[PDB]
Amino acid sequence: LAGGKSMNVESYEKILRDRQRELYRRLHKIEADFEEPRNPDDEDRASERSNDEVLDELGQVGQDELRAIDAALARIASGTFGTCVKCGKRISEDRLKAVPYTPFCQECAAAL
Ligand SMILES: [Zn+2]
Repeated sequence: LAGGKSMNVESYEKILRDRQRELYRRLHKIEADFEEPRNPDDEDRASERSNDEVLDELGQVGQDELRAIDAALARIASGTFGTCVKCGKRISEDRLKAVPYTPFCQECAAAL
Protein backbone atom coordinates (compact mmCIF):
# COMPACT_ATOMS: atom_id res chain seq x y z
CA LEU A 1 0.00 0.00 0.00
CA ALA A 2 1.71 3.19 -1.29
CA GLY A 3 0.25 5.78 1.13
CA GLY A 4 2.87 7.96 2.87
CA LYS A 5 0.59 11.07 3.10
CA SER A 6 -2.42 11.41 5.50
CA MET A 7 -2.51 9.91 9.07
CA ASN A 8 0.89 10.60 10.75
CA VAL A 9 2.16 7.06 11.61
CA GLU A 10 5.04 8.36 13.88
CA SER A 11 2.53 9.70 16.49
CA TYR A 12 0.76 6.31 16.59
CA GLU A 13 4.02 4.29 16.57
CA LYS A 14 5.32 5.82 19.83
CA ILE A 15 1.87 5.97 21.66
CA LEU A 16 1.44 2.22 20.81
CA ARG A 17 4.79 1.53 22.54
CA ASP A 18 3.76 3.80 25.52
CA ARG A 19 0.41 1.92 25.83
CA GLN A 20 1.86 -1.62 25.53
CA ARG A 21 4.67 -1.07 28.12
CA GLU A 22 2.41 0.40 30.87
CA LEU A 23 0.03 -2.57 30.23
CA TYR A 24 3.10 -4.95 30.06
CA ARG A 25 4.46 -3.99 33.53
CA ARG A 26 0.81 -4.10 34.78
CA LEU A 27 0.51 -7.86 33.90
CA HIS A 28 4.32 -8.41 34.50
CA LYS A 29 3.75 -7.57 38.24
CA ILE A 30 4.93 -11.20 38.96
CA GLU A 31 8.43 -10.66 37.41
CA ALA A 32 8.64 -6.85 38.01
CA ASP A 33 8.97 -5.69 41.65
CA PHE A 34 9.82 -2.25 40.19
CA GLU A 35 6.72 -0.11 39.37
CA GLU A 36 8.23 3.35 40.35
CA PRO A 37 6.34 6.13 42.39
CA ARG A 38 5.70 8.17 39.16
CA ASN A 39 8.55 8.59 36.56
CA PRO A 40 11.00 5.77 35.38
CA ASP A 41 13.74 8.16 36.80
CA ASP A 42 16.32 7.04 34.16
CA GLU A 43 16.07 7.22 30.32
CA ASP A 44 14.43 3.82 29.52
CA ARG A 45 14.69 0.11 30.55
CA ALA A 46 15.24 -1.46 27.06
CA SER A 47 14.27 -5.08 28.01
CA GLU A 48 10.61 -4.94 26.85
CA ARG A 49 8.68 -7.77 25.03
CA SER A 50 11.76 -9.96 25.85
CA ASN A 51 9.53 -12.66 27.49
CA ASP A 52 8.45 -15.12 24.72
CA GLU A 53 5.91 -17.00 26.91
CA VAL A 54 2.08 -17.11 27.22
CA LEU A 55 1.77 -17.21 31.08
CA ASP A 56 -1.79 -17.41 32.58
CA GLU A 57 -0.88 -14.81 35.33
CA LEU A 58 -0.82 -12.11 32.58
CA GLY A 59 -4.22 -10.31 32.35
CA GLN A 60 -6.05 -11.58 29.18
CA VAL A 61 -7.39 -8.03 28.48
CA GLY A 62 -3.75 -6.82 28.53
CA GLN A 63 -2.43 -9.77 26.42
CA ASP A 64 -5.21 -9.20 23.81
CA GLU A 65 -4.62 -5.41 23.84
CA LEU A 66 -0.83 -6.02 23.42
CA ARG A 67 -1.55 -8.47 20.54
CA ALA A 68 -3.58 -5.67 18.84
CA ILE A 69 -0.70 -3.19 19.54
CA ASP A 70 1.86 -5.78 18.27
CA ALA A 71 -0.19 -6.27 15.05
CA ALA A 72 -0.40 -2.45 14.61
CA LEU A 73 3.41 -2.01 15.19
CA ALA A 74 3.99 -4.93 12.75
CA ARG A 75 1.91 -3.04 10.09
CA ILE A 76 4.27 -0.03 10.68
CA ALA A 77 7.28 -2.41 10.23
CA SER A 78 5.53 -3.66 7.02
CA GLY A 79 4.86 -0.02 5.93
CA THR A 80 1.07 -0.68 5.66
CA PHE A 81 -0.16 0.82 9.00
CA GLY A 82 -3.63 2.36 8.56
CA THR A 83 -4.89 -0.76 6.72
CA CYS A 84 -7.84 -2.89 8.02
CA VAL A 85 -6.45 -6.46 7.64
CA LYS A 86 -10.10 -7.70 7.85
CA CYS A 87 -10.96 -5.60 4.71
CA GLY A 88 -7.56 -5.33 2.97
CA LYS A 89 -8.51 -1.57 2.86
CA ARG A 90 -7.61 1.82 4.50
CA ILE A 91 -8.41 2.83 8.20
CA SER A 92 -9.95 6.20 9.32
CA GLU A 93 -7.51 8.73 10.95
CA ASP A 94 -10.28 9.31 13.58
CA ARG A 95 -10.22 5.54 14.26
CA LEU A 96 -6.43 5.64 14.92
CA LYS A 97 -6.37 8.91 16.99
CA ALA A 98 -9.01 7.30 19.30
CA VAL A 99 -7.51 3.75 19.10
CA PRO A 100 -4.20 3.18 17.08
CA TYR A 101 -4.18 -0.48 18.33
CA THR A 102 -6.91 -1.78 16.03
CA PRO A 103 -6.04 -3.93 12.89
CA PHE A 104 -9.79 -3.55 12.10
CA CYS A 105 -11.79 -0.54 10.77
CA GLN A 106 -14.74 0.79 12.93
CA GLU A 107 -17.12 -1.16 10.60
CA CYS A 108 -15.32 -4.44 11.58
CA ALA A 109 -14.86 -3.31 15.27
CA ALA A 110 -18.67 -2.79 15.59
CA ALA A 111 -19.25 -6.07 13.62
CA LEU A 112 -17.09 -8.09 16.13
ZN1 LIG B 1 -12.71 -3.60 8.07
